[PDB]
Amino acid sequence: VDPTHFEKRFLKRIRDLGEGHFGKVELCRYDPEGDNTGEQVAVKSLKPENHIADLKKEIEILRNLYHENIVKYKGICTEDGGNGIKLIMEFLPSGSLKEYLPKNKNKINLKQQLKYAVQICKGMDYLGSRQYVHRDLAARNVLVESEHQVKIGDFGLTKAIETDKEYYTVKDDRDSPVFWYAPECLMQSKFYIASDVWSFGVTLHELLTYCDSDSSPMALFLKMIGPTHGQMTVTRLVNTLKEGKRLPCPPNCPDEVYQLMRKCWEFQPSNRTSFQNLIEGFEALLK
Ligand SMILES: CC(C)(C)c1nc2c3ccc(F)cc3c3c(=O)[nH]ccc3c2[nH]1
Repeated sequence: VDPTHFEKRFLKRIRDLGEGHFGKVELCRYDPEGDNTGEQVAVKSLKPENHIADLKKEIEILRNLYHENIVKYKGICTEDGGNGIKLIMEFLPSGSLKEYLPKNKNKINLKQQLKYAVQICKGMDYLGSRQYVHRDLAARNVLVESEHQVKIGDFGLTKAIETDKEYYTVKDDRDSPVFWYAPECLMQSKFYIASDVWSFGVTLHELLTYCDSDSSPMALFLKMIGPTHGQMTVTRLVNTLKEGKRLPCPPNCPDEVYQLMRKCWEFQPSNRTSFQNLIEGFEALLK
């Protein structure tokens, strides 16, 4: 036995938590002593037949990340007689913003929403400093530890930008969240830190609408471009963005917050605000 990894036989399965790109997430108690004093952990495994190499890249990323607003890497579980691996993380009981916010409209106010925005921007600024682009920043990937704390909670599409380079070129865009993507990503498959800033703008929009499904980026953008274009969808998205159309101001979102959102949605990546600038922008609105 390796005591530095998690033993499969002791990751006692409790509950399904959610499904990712290359893995599913389940709640387990790691209880190697057998006395139920072990902690609950979240465990990301490969789905029944997307690949092991992909999950291994996510493990490599998450080992390399340590931030208050990034889901905490705990370890790995290696599988016998096979290339199998599992990713072990801390358990964040309230799940994603996407499920949490609709249940807590009356509890979470604008000020708390702005604090989440700051926490997300801090996670992301850290992420960028490590030279990663997230490529999947949406409220469904922001996990809630508690009313007062959120963490970026999945890294399945995350890529490293080479030192001295400004973007990573994606060769495999097969499940990109196109309604969260900046024009350069849609048009050229180039992903800059400024591309994550764009996606944050969209994540912010979700937050302010409490992740109401009827006001989701997809639901709103499909209203602008028509729903039945299939393979022409991204073309129509690009057309609309070139025209300078953006998601509208959530109702009850103040203009000064909306103006920060808009700074994330400049067409040219270089014209967009930084995450550090967002952090300071939001903090100036917090008393
Ligand atoms: C679907 C996705 C891969 C983003 C994911 N969903 C969850 C999740 C959902 C509900 C919940 F109570 C906890 C989690 C959770 C968690 O607690 N830790 C790490 C990831 C993760 C997660 N990761």
